[PDB]
Amino acid sequence: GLLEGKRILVTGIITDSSIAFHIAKVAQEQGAELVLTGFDRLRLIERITQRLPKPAPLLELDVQNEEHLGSLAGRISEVIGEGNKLDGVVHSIGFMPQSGMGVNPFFDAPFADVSKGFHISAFSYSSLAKAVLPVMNRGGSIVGMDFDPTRAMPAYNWMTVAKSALESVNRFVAREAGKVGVRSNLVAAGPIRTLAMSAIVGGALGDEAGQQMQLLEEGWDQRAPIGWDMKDPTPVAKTVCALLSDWLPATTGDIIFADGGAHTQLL
Amino acid sequence: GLLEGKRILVTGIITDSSIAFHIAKVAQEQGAELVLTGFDRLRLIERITQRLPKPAPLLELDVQNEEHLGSLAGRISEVIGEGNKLDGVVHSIGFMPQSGMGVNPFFDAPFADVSKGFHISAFSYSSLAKAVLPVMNRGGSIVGMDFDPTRAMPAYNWMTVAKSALESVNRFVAREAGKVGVRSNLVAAGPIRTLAMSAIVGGALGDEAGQQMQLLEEGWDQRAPIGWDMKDPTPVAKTVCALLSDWLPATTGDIIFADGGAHTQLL
Amino acid sequence: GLLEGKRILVTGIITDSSIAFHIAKVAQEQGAELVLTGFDRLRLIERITQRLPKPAPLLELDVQNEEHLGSLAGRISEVIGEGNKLDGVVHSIGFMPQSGMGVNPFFDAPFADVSKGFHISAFSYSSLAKAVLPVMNRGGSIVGMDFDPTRAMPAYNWMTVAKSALESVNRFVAREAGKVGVRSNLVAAGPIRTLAMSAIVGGALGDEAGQQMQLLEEGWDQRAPIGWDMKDPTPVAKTVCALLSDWLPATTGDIIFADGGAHTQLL
Amino acid sequence: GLLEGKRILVTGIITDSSIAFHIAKVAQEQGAELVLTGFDRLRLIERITQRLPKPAPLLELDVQNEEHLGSLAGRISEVIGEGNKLDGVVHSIGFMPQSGMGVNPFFDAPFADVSKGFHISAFSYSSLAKAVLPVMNRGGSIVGMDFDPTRAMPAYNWMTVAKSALESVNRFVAREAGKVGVRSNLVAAGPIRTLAMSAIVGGALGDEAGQQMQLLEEGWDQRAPIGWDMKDPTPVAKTVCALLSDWLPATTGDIIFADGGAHTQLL
Ligand SMILES: NC(=O)c1ccc[n+]([C@@H]2O[C@H](COP(=O)([O-])OP(=O)(O)OC[C@H]3O[C@@H](n4cnc5c(N)ncnc54)[C@H](O)[C@@H]3O)[C@@H](O)[C@H]2O)c1
Ligand SMILES: NC(=O)c1ccc[n+]([C@@H]2O[C@H](COP(=O)([O-])OP(=O)(O)OC[C@H]3O[C@@H](n4cnc5c(N)ncnc54)[C@H](O)[C@@H]3O)[C@@H](O)[C@H]2O)c1
Ligand SMILES: NC(=O)c1ccc[n+]([C@@H]2O[C@H](COP(=O)([O-])OP(=O)(O)OC[C@H]3O[C@@H](n4cnc5c(N)ncnc54)[C@H](O)[C@@H]3O)[C@@H](O)[C@H]2O)c1
Ligand SMILES: NC(=O)c1ccc[n+]([C@@H]2O[C@H](COP(=O)([O-])OP(=O)(O)OC[C@H]3O[C@@H](n4cnc5c(N)ncnc54)[C@H](O)[C@@H]3O)[C@@H](O)[C@H]2O)c1
Ligand SMILES: CC1(C)CCC(Cc2cc(O)c(-c3ccccc3)c(=O)[nH]2)CC1
Ligand SMILES: CC1(C)CCC(Cc2cc(O)c(-c3ccccc3)c(=O)[nH]2)CC1
Ligand SMILES: CC1(C)CCC(Cc2cc(O)c(-c3ccccc3)c(=O)[nH]2)CC1
Ligand SMILES: CC1(C)CCC(Cc2cc(O)c(-c3ccccc3)c(=O)[nH]2)CC1
Ligand code: NA
Ligand code: NA
Ligand code: NA
Ligand code: NA
Repeated sequence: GLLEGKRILVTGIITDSSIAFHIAKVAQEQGAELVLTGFDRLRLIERITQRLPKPAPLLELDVQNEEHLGSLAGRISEVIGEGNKLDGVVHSIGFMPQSGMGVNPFFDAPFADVSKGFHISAFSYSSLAKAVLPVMNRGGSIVGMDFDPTRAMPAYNWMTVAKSALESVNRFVAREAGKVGVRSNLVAAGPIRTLAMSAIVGGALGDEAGQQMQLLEEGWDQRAPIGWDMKDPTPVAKTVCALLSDWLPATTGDIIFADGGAHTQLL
Repeated sequence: GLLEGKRILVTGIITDSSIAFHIAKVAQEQGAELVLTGFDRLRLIERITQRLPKPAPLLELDVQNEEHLGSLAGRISEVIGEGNKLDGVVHSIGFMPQSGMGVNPFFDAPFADVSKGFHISAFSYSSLAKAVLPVMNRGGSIVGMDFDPTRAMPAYNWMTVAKSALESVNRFVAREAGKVGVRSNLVAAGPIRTLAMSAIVGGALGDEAGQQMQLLEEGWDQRAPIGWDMKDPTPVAKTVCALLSDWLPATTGDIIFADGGAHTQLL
Repeated sequence: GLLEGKRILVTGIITDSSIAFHIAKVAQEQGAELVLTGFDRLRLIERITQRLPKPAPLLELDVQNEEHLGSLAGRISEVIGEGNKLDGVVHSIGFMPQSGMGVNPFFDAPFADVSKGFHISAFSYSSLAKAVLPVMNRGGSIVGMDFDPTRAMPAYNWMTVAKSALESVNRFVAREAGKVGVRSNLVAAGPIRTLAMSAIVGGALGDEAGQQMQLLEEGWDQRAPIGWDMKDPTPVAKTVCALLSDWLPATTGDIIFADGGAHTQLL
Repeated sequence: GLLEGKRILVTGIITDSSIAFHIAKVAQEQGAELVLTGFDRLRLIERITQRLPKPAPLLELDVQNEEHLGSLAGRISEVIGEGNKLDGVVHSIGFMPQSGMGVNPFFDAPFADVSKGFHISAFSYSSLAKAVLPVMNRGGSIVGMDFDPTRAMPAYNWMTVAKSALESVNRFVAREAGKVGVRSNLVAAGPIRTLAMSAIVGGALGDEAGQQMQLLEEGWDQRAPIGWDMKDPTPVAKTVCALLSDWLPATTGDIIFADGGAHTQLL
């Protein structure tokens, strides 16, 4: 397989619609041996991870918890063996309180909420890299998930700002990881119908945000020269696996778009 | 003059080498009537502002202080008159603790420090816009200061991340300000020899950062097709005044480079 | 005025809807003394230029004609006086045969047609600069017109490719012009209702291109935080004059957007 | 292997240092069955291609020759079998006469030379796609070679302009190819020590271009977080194969950087 024998840490599974669930599924199908992390609802997460193709141990990780981060390498070493290291790490983690993403006015998001969203969505890409690099092999690969924030848009609001920050963090992570022969890259995915995204369709964020999301999705598939299926996470998972593989060995600090080509077309 | 009769708020003066000091000087030379804001050391700041071409009132503003922000419009109205509004606002504010900018490893900056730097350097562009827009005229202009963060670099570290966030914030400020006919733009300046920058030359951040800064500055002037004089803030001040004027009336959400053209040349 | 006393060459007037007509009008209103150039239909152009604020001299210039280019500096000197020099030059020239812009398939444009369009629309920015620089003052400014080609789009086709080339040419012109103290920049304008653009509305390029143009224009005004009026060339003309002035003295090799901010917003 | 069973056309082999030679070598090692094309020196190319892992058929293709292009699909079918189709196509073709790339002044390149270089280096990406798409499978992939032209640089001159045009062409090829389920992308490679590049080191383009090339290459390896070995084309070849594979199925109209991460770092 594409990832035969590689040991890969996958963060960010919470449901079977999580992008990270599909990353993990494809990685296992491609021969990878996974370690998974979960935040908060560990019992619920294990129910989900048992439906992956193969067994994988689950470790707790709250990226705001410095004790979790400081112990993470040693906890990984306990499960993969002290003499073994990881070849890949996937950051598939994001959060922004409703005040910063949705129908609340952009100007009205309190700093404490934006700061928490920035912590989880952008700063933690650096935190995770710092925590895992001591147990990563030379030639390894760190991959995070992005949503193209080059231009402003309805509703995404401060999450857009967090993604812009994340892209900048990735370039500095690449500097540090490169010293020990590890690549760092983001995959900028088009919109994917997770459970939360289905709730937006149903008006959970507000009817206005629901209309804006539909407008975005229809235009995305239209613009994309090869189309875009929001209900199919597999192309995104495959692209992450491509970056975890040895087939893009000279790409780092970079952003690879798994978006149907939509961002290359104006209309 | 270029700004004849325009009422403009200028933040960010702390020394006579502050970029904002030169923005204020050129604006006054061009006919603008200024309101100034200062942070913390008001007595020291007034000593500086008395050396500007013309008198200007000074109001206190700590952008982390929500009481200062909430009262700012009314305090402006008290000095310019209740029936009058501002035509221009300049954000020339930045901060990052030494743990996030300098020789400290990128991975070792504590979140609390990065969060404070993000608050002052990026979030506050939105906070200031929210505070001032109620007292801004249609046709007005908000301008902030940027340092091109498209690529990573030595020492700038988390300030680079804050600038990447600032660029994203600017695009959302433009959305909001556009509703009431106000433009929002950043000026990406080349390196300017402020007092703090002279301290880096002298090794205050560390000899390694001093060498990196010299390497950056020499290359900047070399790359720039028209050269770059770090000891001359006037071209930057003029560019800010251009954006405050009525001569770029269809530019918003954007970044104008006052950098000698350096960013357009690889070497 | 903004351009008081400056001597400026303006290419590209063919009708009173030409962007160059409005550049010339605003520049004269701001005190510039113009030299105009015209291609082919010189008698028609003279009739149009008599509608400008002030009568100005007209020189013939076909940018594909090396004799016109080689004689241009001397012909300028005959108009402005021996020993006098230009302060500004405006390139407002474009062309693409119908095989390369419109409803003809992208793959079906013959090379000879694309080459001619590349010659007039991109290569000639360099040719014009070479021809005029010997009679330009230090501190001068060369400005060309762009339509953002970062993303592909319907109908614009090989003209998009020519604009991508033009942006690259501009960065090299800036290198050469900077040696003699002259800036070079492009203004990326939103869509403007010239007579030819009105013909597209009327279906002259085909009903499909008419529909695509309407879709582009409606979306442009929607996206632009300050709106976009295709029937108002004045904001574009003002922006060109800003770059011809002394108020952006550290910007070269660059692209300034006069587009309502539309390119900074996804939707 | 990564490309098991795929039928792939590879243009651009002239020496065993050609990037296309290494693309072909890796593709064969990964199970692809190749059709090769060669320009002009067919007997010399045959001698080179016999050094590949597996003997492969060679077709003549001058991309300026419309008869070669119009007959190409039928000639491919004669080689692969009537009814069979290609899965991948590699454009690894470039040319610029010495007047347009080297030490000759940018302004002094004659149009005829720039036009020829534009024809071969940019227009032909579209010509090749038009010629091959009728014999490409759905799910196929077209890949071309790029050198990042976002910023100007010494010596590359009009070849930089051709690459800027090529990137724009690629976005339009993606539009057309997407209609039949085919992706189109470019790989932006760092500098590779081909025989011609070795000649630059030896001063064949002039001592000044030799010095500029060395400065570019030393800086490239320095900037790249994972380093850059100009003498190792394999990472570039692997990246092209990644795009020819099924592992980046949602990327089109795009540019993937195989450059060590250098373009993401300022210094
Ligand atoms: N869904 C899309 O349309 C889309 C598009 C592009 C990018 N992305 C990005 O993909 C990533 C995964 O999102 P998703 O759409 O799969 O949604 P998701 O809700 O399934 O995944 C987000 C994950 O982040 C985790 N997380 C939140 N706070 C955390 C913390 N303190 N510590 C550790 N983990 C924490 C959640 O538990 C969850 O597993 C995010 O970065 C998201 O921004 C999503
Ligand atoms: N100096 C350069 O080389 C350079 C280059 C490009 C951009 N910039 C930007 O220009 C702007 C001005 O910086 P400068 O170089 O003139 O330095 P400076 O130190 O003179 O100005 C920074 C200002 O921010 C103010 N500030 C800090 N915390 C604040 C708070 N809580 N509330 C209000 N104001 C606060 C300081 O009091 C000071 O007046 C910053 O955004 C900086 O990032 C500087
Ligand atoms: N109209 C828009 O929506 C729009 C938007 C953005 C940019 N632009 C650009 O603005 C510029 C001016 O276009 P416009 O819309 O005013 O249309 P226009 O037709 O009025 O101007 C184009 C000019 O190019 C001249 N020209 C053509 N071939 C020439 C040659 N061989 N030598 C000299 N001059 C030659 C024509 O005579 C004409 O004066 C062009 O670069 C165009 O691409 C136009
Ligand atoms: N060498 C580098 O540093 C470098 C870096 C980035 C990108 N590239 C690109 O990689 C590609 C391959 O270049 P290379 O460095 O391997 O050099 P090369 O000389 O080995 O390959 C260029 C090829 O183009 C072919 N070609 C020229 N005119 C042609 C025509 N009329 N019809 C068909 N083929 C024609 C030549 O025969 C040759 O095989 C080019 O696009 C080049 O711009 C090269
Ligand atoms: C209305 C809107 C623009 C439609 C597209 C979506 C895409 C998207 C991005 C994104 O980062 C997320 C996300 C954010 C935080 C945590 C988990 C997931 C998402 O759900 N959806 C973002 C909102
Ligand atoms: C070593 C280094 C890259 C040299 C160039 C400078 C330019 C620079 C940017 C900048 O934002 C600032 C700045 C930051 C925070 C507060 C006040 C000012 C600065 O001093 N100097 C940044 C550091
Ligand atoms: C259908 C379409 C995308 C709508 C927008 C227009 C904008 C536009 C650009 C442009 O460069 C021109 C142009 C091109 C060549 C010569 C003179 C003018 C134009 O008319 N219109 C281009 C076509
Ligand atoms: C001096 C300079 C900037 C150093 C780096 C090289 C990189 C490079 C790109 C490139 O497109 C080529 C190329 C161009 C045309 C035909 C075949 C190959 C090259 O040889 N070298 C280009 C020249
Ligand atoms: Na589509
Ligand atoms: Na220089
Ligand atoms: Na609008
Ligand atoms: Na390096």
